[PDB]
Amino acid sequence: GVPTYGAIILDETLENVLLVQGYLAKSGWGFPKGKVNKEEAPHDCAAREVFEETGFDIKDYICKDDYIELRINDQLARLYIIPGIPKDTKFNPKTRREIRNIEWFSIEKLPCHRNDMTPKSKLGLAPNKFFMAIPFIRPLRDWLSRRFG
Repeated sequence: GVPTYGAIILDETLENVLLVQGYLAKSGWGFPKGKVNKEEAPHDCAAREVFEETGFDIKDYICKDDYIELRINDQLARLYIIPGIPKDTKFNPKTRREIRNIEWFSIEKLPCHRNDMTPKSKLGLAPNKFFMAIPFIRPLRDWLSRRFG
């Protein structure tokens, strides 16, 4: 796939993260991110996608070596970690045609896996509105413990 770049924005307490909710196939909650354009650098793509989806500009805050990157089904998604953004920041997407809503969520309350259906003796996973965020949650928590104690 084309790589995607974006951000994990945290508040001043490091307790909350900013998620966005899209439409249709993207109808659940996920970190702001999107596909890189031809010849666009990773940090520029992350700032662009984040400003398109949240109206907040991360460019002055990106730290080149501070990110979580996952390869999911042969596509790479890298999210730059952006701590310390106040909880009272006004966030507004570019177009409501793409983003339904933008909210802070408690990190300790977010799931880091979907639940099975072993109660129903059925294979697979139960739906979860955080499905797009979930893969990053445990790596984030581990990253925060390592890089803040």
